[PDB]
Amino acid sequence: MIDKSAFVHPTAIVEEGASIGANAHIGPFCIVGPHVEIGEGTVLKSHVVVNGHTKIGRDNEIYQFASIGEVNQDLKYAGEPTRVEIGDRNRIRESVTIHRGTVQGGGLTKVGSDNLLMINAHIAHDCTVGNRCILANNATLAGHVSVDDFAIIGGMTAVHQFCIIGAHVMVGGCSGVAQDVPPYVIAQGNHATPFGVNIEGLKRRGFSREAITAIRNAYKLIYRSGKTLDEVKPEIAELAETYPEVKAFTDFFARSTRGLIRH
Amino acid sequence: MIDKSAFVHPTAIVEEGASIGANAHIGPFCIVGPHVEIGEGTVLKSHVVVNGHTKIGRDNEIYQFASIGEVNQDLKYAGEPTRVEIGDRNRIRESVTIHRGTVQGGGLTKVGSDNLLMINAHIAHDCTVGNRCILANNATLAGHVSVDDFAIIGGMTAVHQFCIIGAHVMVGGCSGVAQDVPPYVIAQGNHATPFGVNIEGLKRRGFSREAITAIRNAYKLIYRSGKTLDEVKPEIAELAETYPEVKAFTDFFARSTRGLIRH
Amino acid sequence: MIDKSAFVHPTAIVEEGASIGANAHIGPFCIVGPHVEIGEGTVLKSHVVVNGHTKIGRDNEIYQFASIGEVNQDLKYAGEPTRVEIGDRNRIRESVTIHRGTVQGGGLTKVGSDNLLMINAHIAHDCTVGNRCILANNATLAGHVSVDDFAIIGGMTAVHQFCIIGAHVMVGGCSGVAQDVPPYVIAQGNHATPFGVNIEGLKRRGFSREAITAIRNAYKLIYRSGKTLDEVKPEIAELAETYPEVKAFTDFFARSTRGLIRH
Ligand SMILES: CCCCCCCCCCC[C@@H](O)CC(=O)O[C@H]1[C@H](O)[C@@H](CO)O[C@H](OP(=O)(O)OP(=O)(O)OC[C@H]2O[C@@H](n3ccc(=O)[nH]c3=O)[C@H](O)[C@@H]2O)[C@@H]1NC(C)=O
Ligand SMILES: CCCCCCCCCCC[C@@H](O)CC(=O)O[C@H]1[C@H](O)[C@@H](CO)O[C@H](OP(=O)(O)OP(=O)(O)OC[C@H]2O[C@@H](n3ccc(=O)[nH]c3=O)[C@H](O)[C@@H]2O)[C@@H]1NC(C)=O
Ligand SMILES: CCCCCCCCCCC[C@@H](O)CC(=O)O[C@H]1[C@H](O)[C@@H](CO)O[C@H](OP(=O)(O)OP(=O)(O)OC[C@H]2O[C@@H](n3ccc(=O)[nH]c3=O)[C@H](O)[C@@H]2O)[C@@H]1NC(C)=O
Ligand SMILES: COc1cccc(Cl)c1C[C@@H]1COCCN1C(=O)c1cc(-c2cc(C)c(N)cn2)n[nH]1
Ligand SMILES: COc1cccc(Cl)c1C[C@@H]1COCCN1C(=O)c1cc(-c2cc(C)c(N)cn2)n[nH]1
Ligand SMILES: COc1cccc(Cl)c1C[C@@H]1COCCN1C(=O)c1cc(-c2cc(C)c(N)cn2)n[nH]1
Repeated sequence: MIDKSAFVHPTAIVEEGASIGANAHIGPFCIVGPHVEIGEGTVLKSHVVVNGHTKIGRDNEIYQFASIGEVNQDLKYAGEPTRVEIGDRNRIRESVTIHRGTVQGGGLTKVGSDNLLMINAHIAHDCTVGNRCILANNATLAGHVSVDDFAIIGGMTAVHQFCIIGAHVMVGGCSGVAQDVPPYVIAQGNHATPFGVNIEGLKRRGFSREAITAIRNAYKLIYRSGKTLDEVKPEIAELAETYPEVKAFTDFFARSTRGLIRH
Repeated sequence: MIDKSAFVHPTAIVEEGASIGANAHIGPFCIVGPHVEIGEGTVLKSHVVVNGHTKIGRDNEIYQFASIGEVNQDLKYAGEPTRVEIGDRNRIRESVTIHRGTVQGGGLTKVGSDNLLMINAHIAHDCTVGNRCILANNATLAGHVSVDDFAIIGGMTAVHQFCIIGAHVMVGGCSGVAQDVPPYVIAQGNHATPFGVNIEGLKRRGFSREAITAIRNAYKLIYRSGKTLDEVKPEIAELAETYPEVKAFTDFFARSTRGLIRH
Repeated sequence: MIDKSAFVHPTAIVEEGASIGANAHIGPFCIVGPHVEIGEGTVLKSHVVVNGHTKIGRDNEIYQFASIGEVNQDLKYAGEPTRVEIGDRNRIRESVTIHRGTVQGGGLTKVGSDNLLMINAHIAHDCTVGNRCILANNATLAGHVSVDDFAIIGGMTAVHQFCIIGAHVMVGGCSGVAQDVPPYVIAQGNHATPFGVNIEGLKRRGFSREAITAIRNAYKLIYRSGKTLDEVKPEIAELAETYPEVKAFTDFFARSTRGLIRH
């Protein structure tokens, strides 16, 4: 059902079954499939394709030539009715592609809220993007990639399948990420390696001087002490008993499946 | 002529002269020029531009914002009526560009069958793509590039003009290819260098243990023996007298014009 | 006002207020905003979006899925009425994006004349592109970048914010430019470093043997003499008293704010 306060341009094609919220705006030459939900205040500028089982939240801005909900590029996918979920207040720029999940991968591609996805960013099947993230121009996620809250990924950078980009990470431009990046780390290169703690991001986001120091000490345990990860995990858990921000490392280790980026 | 069983969306523009086969589907806001042939069962999802002297085979799927047959980017091109040929059962994803040939280059851009061309892949004027190939997101071919059967090219990778990507090659992501890549080789880096034989691809595609060993021995002749290519060519031809798969090297050497990628 | 000799396709949307010059051509499914000026002979092929306060000159060719004048990607931008200016005889290929300026950056994104902007090139807010430039596929400028006359930027290359690409520069493909590139230099790598003088470009563009030698001597002063830039600046000014082409270095030094690319 199309809310009476929504605008649908006469040249747009909204298929019966689509749900369009109050004060949404569907611009010229858009296509919206029958299983799409578009939340209140969301704008599709023009020439946008949204299809599949796809739920989009409120106050998003989706620009021309973006493709949301489309068939993914996994050769294992065979047309099953998988899903895309997108949250609120995202800016989804020209030519961005966000593909539906695969049965094998859990069936869901998810994007949170307040993200900036720049021109031609790619979010593959079964990815999970959190909140307040930035993907710069042409940043490309392979299938099953996680991008955690506040992480930023620079222009022209690609991330290999299943990798985790931890919270508050900064991945430089022109990089290739082949393994998991722990929270709070700067990564860059091809393949990307660690380059210290994203101190400036943490400072701007309200982290205390004590928390940043504890995070830097956790980084040194991982990358400078010379100990194995298994030896380091209890020491990081010990540090998190005083500095709760360090618990992000613990939670990340439990999810990591590709090993950490290394020098 | 438009076959009576083809579907042409009321908002699509199919110019008189275009040939549309049985059970083809031209989606909304597509444009199909007067010299285009579209084979049986081929689907243009929406917002596709196909123009020029362009013949497309059967059962292809061409996604939104793709541009097929368009004027190429060679400054030497001046509007001559050159051609594009595309075979069967290709999946041509969002924003892919396939440009027409140049008179100087032979007049033809050719793509075979069963290929996967991912988001924003680029096939320049006078390229030749074989069968069962994959170009990952943003993979970019300069003019006159050959991509032989079963070769795969990773995300964000670019190939310099006139290079040959041999059969069953794997080119890693985030690479720049500046010379010719012999069949069966793994290449990666900027500039790309050889990294052994694509053993896993050959195994999955039915190559025998004996054939793979012979191919690996041919690789060692080229890259490990320390002999010159001219010295190695007869030894590889000798090996191909027993192992016919090795003949692919011989055929590749006759076409190569930029020298081989090297350590 | 739309000139009586301009063609506007029935499916295009040209908003009242737009100015369309003689013998211009607005193709199907284009959108042209009320503050756009399109000069005589300019062609929008199809599926082009032009909006914002945007002035486009004569005899340009703008291809499908390009976005010209759009809101930029700077988080500091808040909708102010900034501008785009584009000159004459540019070829602006599929999926190119040219974004409007920011108040903080001077309010203007500017492109000159006779440029080739290949598929998915990006010109960010407040950039300045001169005349006779080439941006190859996926070449990406961050905000505030200058690309001076005759410079060429290879495929997949990105330029960090505020950098200057000097006149007659050649930046290789697959590169990342993080600092300023003096006129006449070849740059490549990640990060890009200098690789001599773009002698072949200068030769083709009519530079004398004496001018090229003087330019090469200026390059050696900067990169081989071992002197500091401040020591070298007067020696280059001294050389320009005889060879006026060397004055380009002087003018570039006065604009440079990020230091020069270095070995
Ligand atoms: C420096 C890092 C650069 C990273 C660059 C990343 C660019 C990503 C672009 C976006 C892609 C995304 O939209 C889709 C995606 O990631 O899908 C894949 C899916 O996430 C995965 C897991 O579920 O499965 C698939 O990838 P795999 O590599 O695991 O697939 P595969 O085993 O079928 O191999 C794919 C092809 O490579 C061939 N191959 C594989 C291994 C090898 O050693 N040699 C070889 O030739 C193989 O024959 C086949 O043709 C999926 N692919 C395909 C083509 O099906
Ligand atoms: C690590 C590897 C990275 C690879 C990146 C590849 C990215 C490819 C993107 C797709 C491009 C494809 O669609 C079109 C294409 O490849 O066309 C060219 C055509 O395949 C070729 C042969 O037929 O001829 C042309 O390339 P060339 O390099 O041979 O052309 P040219 O000699 O005219 O030089 C082009 C520009 O570079 C300048 N130049 C050249 C050499 C030099 O040393 N310095 C210099 O400035 C020269 O002045 C001119 O402005 C063609 N170009 C142009 C712009 O006309
Ligand atoms: C090897 C080189 C690779 C180069 C790759 C270039 C790819 C360019 C793609 C085109 C982008 C272009 O269209 C827009 C652009 O360049 O805008 C920016 C604008 O030119 C700039 C100046 O005016 O200002 C902004 O860039 P800055 O980096 O200066 O912005 P910022 O300080 O707000 O930081 C942006 C994000 O990075 C985070 N950050 C910053 C620094 C740091 O150390 N850690 C960190 O996490 C910070 O929290 C924030 O979320 C602007 N960005 C944003 C996102 O607002
Ligand atoms: C550092 O800034 C980053 C880093 C990661 C993500 C994001 Cl979003 C940004 C914001 C910037 C500016 O806003 C547009 C997007 N940006 C970029 O993609 C980006 C990357 C680089 C860069 C520079 C250097 C010297 C190195 N070694 C690596 N990368 N320069 N610009
Ligand atoms: C290896 O997988 C390849 C290689 C070539 C072509 C293709 Cl099609 C693929 C399939 C994958 C997954 O399906 C989407 C497309 N893919 C990619 O582009 C790709 C490249 C890389 C990669 C990883 C490493 C560690 C290195 N050193 C280089 N490249 N990871 N993913
Ligand atoms: C050298 O040619 C350049 C360089 C800069 C800009 C432009 Cl426009 C061109 C024209 C070419 C051909 O016309 C399409 C665009 N081209 C490219 O982007 C491009 C870059 C490279 C390349 C090759 C090598 C060996 C290295 N080390 C770096 N880059 N090969 N092709």
